[PDB]
Amino acid sequence: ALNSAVAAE
Amino acid sequence: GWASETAALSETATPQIDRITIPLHELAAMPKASQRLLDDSAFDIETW
Amino acid sequence: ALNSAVAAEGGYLVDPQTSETIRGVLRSTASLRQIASVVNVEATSFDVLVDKTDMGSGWASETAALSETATPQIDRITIPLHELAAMPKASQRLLDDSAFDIETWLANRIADKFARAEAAAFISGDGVDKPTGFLTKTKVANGAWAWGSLGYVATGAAGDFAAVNASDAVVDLVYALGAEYRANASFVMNSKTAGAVRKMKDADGRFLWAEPARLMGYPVLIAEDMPDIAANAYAIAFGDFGNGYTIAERPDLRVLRDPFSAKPHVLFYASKRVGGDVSDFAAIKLLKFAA
Amino acid sequence: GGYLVDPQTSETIRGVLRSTASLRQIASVVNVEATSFDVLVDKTDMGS
Amino acid sequence: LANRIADKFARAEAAAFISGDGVDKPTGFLTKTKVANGAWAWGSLGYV
Amino acid sequence: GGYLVDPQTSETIRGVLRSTASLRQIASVVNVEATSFDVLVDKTDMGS
Repeated sequence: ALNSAVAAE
Repeated sequence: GWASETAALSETATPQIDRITIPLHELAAMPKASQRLLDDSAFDIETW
Repeated sequence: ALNSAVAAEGGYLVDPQTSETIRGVLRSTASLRQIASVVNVEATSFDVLVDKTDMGSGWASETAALSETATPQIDRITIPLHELAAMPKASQRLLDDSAFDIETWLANRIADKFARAEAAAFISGDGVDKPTGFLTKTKVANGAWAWGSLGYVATGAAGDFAAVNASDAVVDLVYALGAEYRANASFVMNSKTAGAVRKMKDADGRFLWAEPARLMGYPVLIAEDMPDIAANAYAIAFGDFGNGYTIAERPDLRVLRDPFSAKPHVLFYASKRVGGDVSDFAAIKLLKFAA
Repeated sequence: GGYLVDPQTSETIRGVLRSTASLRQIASVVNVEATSFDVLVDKTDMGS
Repeated sequence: LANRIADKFARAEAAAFISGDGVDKPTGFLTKTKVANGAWAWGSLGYV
Repeated sequence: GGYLVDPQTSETIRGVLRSTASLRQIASVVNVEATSFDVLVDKTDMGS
């Protein structure tokens, strides 16, 4: 539910 | 946090997410049954 | 429009379907909330009023001139009713483009984290900004039991259970708790204590203990916040928590989305407020491994 | 603002819950508005 | 007080139902001149 | 018995009273929806 730039987060 | 009334709450952790891909393969069998059998073999061979 | 295995020759049209609901790892919900006294309270505190004594009766004679008798003395225990707040940061680019309902997924997941995080405070929590668990309530050995304390019985050998008569420290813990409280009582353990209890066996290799995951007929709450079998640890508790432990709370989870402080982020501030300590000190006994 | 916080008391005054296993639930409980109750048993039986 | 007196009475009569003597209280079944079983009479309770 | 007495809390909480004589009732009050208000006065009079 964190940023949409790294896949895992 | 179990935050206080004067806590001024900071950022908390966020759950990191994993995608697992089911490739969804197929499974095929091809039996060969005879036309004379299917016409003359009163058991329903198609649904059998 | 060739095969669906190599990307260039007709393999980019394959469009994998995502799940309906975003799943997660499933952690322990055995949280002691389902066996204690849950009270809705919209205040700063909740004040239970218990009786630490009883009256006196007479068996009056025919001509006796019956005098005064006792009258129970009253103790007020103050639930502090603290709060439990989490504020995860979520991106506005994610929330508009991440077609799963992320608001209700965080409203499920923060509530799961709160129902798991208050289970630590209900067992081993201290006084500061959190409910005081029943382990941190100044235990005094059973038999010299005063009111301001919880009773424990000791097993014998220092690390493990008793050496000869093991499983006898469990049964006098059971029958040292009172006949009325054992009508609906329960063990509370963690899983690597329950495994050690199940690994106990007789002289011939057969394990002596024959959903509720019950032991000696009484239910067992497999917690995850109780201490393991240490030198002076209290790994097993037993009691009627419906009379013993009072949980004071509000049955809602307050969500405040904040697109304003962290400006390209959404920053869901979620909080529930919950409190609670023991209400009846006679209703919980503990198993110390000391001597 | 700490004097405005009014700690809510309990609904019903609780108590230590002492033993109710009292043999009244297993015996013959008889209502009687008198001074004394006289049961009449048979200490022997008949012959056939 | 009417609930607490009732609880105290339902608990205090349990002592008289079991081990009470004759004086102003019910005589419990333990105080009934126990005579060993086999040599059992009607005016006594048996034991092994 | 002194624990269960619970005093009342004076349903409307009051404060110290301050005077509301504020010169609005003798001066002229103009509703203004702008950043500023002007007046146009006459510092002199005409001639004859």
